[PDB]
Amino acid sequence: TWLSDFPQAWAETGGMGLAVRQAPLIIPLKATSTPVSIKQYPMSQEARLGIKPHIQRLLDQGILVPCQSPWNTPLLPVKKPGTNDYRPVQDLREVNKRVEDIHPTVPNPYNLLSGLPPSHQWYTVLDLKDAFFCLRLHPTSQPLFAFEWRDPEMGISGQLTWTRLPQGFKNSPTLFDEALHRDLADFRIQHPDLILLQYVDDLLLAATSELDCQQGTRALLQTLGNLGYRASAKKAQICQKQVKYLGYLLKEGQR
DNA sequence: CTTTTTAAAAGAAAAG
DNA sequence: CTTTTCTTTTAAAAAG
Repeated sequence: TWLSDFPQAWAETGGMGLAVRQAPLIIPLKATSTPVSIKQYPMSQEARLGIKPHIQRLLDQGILVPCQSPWNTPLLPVKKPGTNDYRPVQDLREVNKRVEDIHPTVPNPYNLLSGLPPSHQWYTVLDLKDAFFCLRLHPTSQPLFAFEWRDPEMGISGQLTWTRLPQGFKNSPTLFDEALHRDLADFRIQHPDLILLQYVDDLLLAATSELDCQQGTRALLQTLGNLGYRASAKKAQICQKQVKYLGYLLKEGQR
C-alpha cells in the first residue's frame, strides 16, 4: 500500500509540487545581454486548440501568469503522434545565449552508476514528476521567459511567463540537480547505509536487504513529499532486485 | 518554425 | 575519356 501510506509523495495524490525550502531562483545574464523580443510565428487553430488545455491548466496552477515583458520567445506546437495531443514547446535558444553559463554538475550516467557496489542489490527507482516546475523563479527573473498567448481575438491580452524553472532553459537540469542534492543532503546523513544516485529527476535508492530497501524507500518518499517534490506512482519500481534506471537494466550488479 | 551541424550526393578541377 | 579527390551545395536529422 505504498500509495496510501504516502499520499503527499505521489504526483497522483499530492498535487503539483513546490520545493518549499529552495529560495526563488535568480538567473544572472551575461554582462552584455539586452532583452530580445522574437515574434510569435502564426499558429494554426488545430495547434492552438491542442495546446490551450495545457496552458489553461498551467495558469490555474499559477505556473504561468500574465505579464508585460521586453523579452519574448516563440511557442511551438509539437505534435506527438499526429493531429491529436499537442504540447507547447518554447524555443528559448535566444534567451539561453544571453544567460551566463554555469558549470555543468550533472554526472554522466556511466560515472553515476560506478558508485553502485555489489553488496547493495535491492533497488527502488523513483521518477520525479514535473521536477523543474517544483523550483520557483524569482520575480526579477520571470520576465526573461515570456511568450505570447492569444485566445484568437480576445482574452489574455498578450504575454504569459513562468513562475517556475522552465523546460528548454539551458541551466534547468543542473539547477534542479543541485537543488535536490541540497534538499536530500540530510537524508543521506541519516541513512549512511543506503546508496542514493540522483540524475536530475531520476532517483535510484539501493539497499543491502529487502527490509532496508523498504524502510529506506518509506523514509525517502516521506522526505520528498515533505520537501515538496512529487514522484510518479505509475512509474515507480519499488524494492526490486531488477530495475530499469537511466536506460540500463540493473541486476546481479550488472549494467 | 528557425537555427545548428551532420551527412550524402552532386559538380568542378587536376591528371594521364 | 576515365579515375581521382577535392569544394560546395543540397538534403536530412536533432533541438528548443
